[PDB]
Amino acid sequence: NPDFIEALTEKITEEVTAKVTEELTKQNMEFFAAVAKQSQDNFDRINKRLEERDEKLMSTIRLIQEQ
Amino acid sequence: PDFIEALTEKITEEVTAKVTEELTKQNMEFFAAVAKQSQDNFDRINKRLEERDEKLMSTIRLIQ
Amino acid sequence: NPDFIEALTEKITEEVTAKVTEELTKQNMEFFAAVAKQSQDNFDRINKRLEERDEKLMSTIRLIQE
Amino acid sequence: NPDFIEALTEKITEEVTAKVTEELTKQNMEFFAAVAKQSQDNFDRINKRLEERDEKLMSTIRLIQE
Repeated sequence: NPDFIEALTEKITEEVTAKVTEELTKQNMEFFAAVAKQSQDNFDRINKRLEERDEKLMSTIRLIQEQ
Repeated sequence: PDFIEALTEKITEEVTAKVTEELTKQNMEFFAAVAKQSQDNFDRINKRLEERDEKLMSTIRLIQ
Repeated sequence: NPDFIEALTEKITEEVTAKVTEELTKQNMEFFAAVAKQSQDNFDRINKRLEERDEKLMSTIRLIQE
Repeated sequence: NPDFIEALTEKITEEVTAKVTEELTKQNMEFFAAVAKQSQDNFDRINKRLEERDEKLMSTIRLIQE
């Protein structure tokens, strides 16, 4: 019967699909989390740069003024 | 053979067609999200640099 | 017998794999190429905007002087 | 022949799954690495620009007004 062929194929297609897409999902999650981490670390580094720069600037403005 | 040929060709097309599709669909959704957090990140930086430069100048002028 | 099963299995396995990877590769090529253009485009914006704020800045430090 | 069909069904599913997962894994590592490096190369890009910006802005104010 082509019913038996259709059926056996779909069983195999489903199992292979399920277990392939499950693994590729887990790998994509891990990559998403790690890129976010990367992004925050990047933002934090930048916001420190701005803090130091704003401070050094205001310090220098202050020294100009006191003259 | 007619059977084994039929089953073999069937399994191959079917697994290939459906795996490609399911990963593709899944990729479109991932590549969309990764591009958004990417642009969100740029929007974040931009807005922060805009604001701090505006505060720098408004400082400078106002103090001098 | 098993050799035959084993042979059908290596054939199916390789036909599928080659087709799937040849697909997820071409896909990853597009996305890579697109995140690069987005990355550079976003760099060009931030740079212009810094130029514009350096000009405003010099204009200001030029007036404070006058 | 149930034993033959069974035998063939098991091996195809194990092997196709094993072979595909492994290739995509391999493709993904190579692929993820290149997103991640392009990403940090872009962040470095911004950083060295802000370092140089802030440094020039600093030098101007001190040279002009101090």
